[PDB]
Amino acid sequence: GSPILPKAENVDSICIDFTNSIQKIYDDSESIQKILSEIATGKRTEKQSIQDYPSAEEYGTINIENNGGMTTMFYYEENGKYYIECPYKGIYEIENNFEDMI
Repeated sequence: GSPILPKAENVDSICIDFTNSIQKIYDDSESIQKILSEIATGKRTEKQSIQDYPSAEEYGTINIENNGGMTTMFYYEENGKYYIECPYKGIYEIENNFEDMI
């Protein structure tokens, strides 16, 4: 069962400040749509995200700017799995890395 993302075609841009000093902006159709695949691969599971931030300290910063609003979110590795932040549906356990797949 996937996340409920915005559309692709209503995304104004997506900004990803990486963990390092570099940032990439996904403003092409193909750049956005690729993200909206691998960001939808994981399972937030039936848990409760009673949080609004990660508990890692090393992560990238993401803004999906869409319809002039955004979904802010953050991703990280913990204990050997990777994870994606969100409100009450943000415990997306994935078994693969984010940054190598973008």
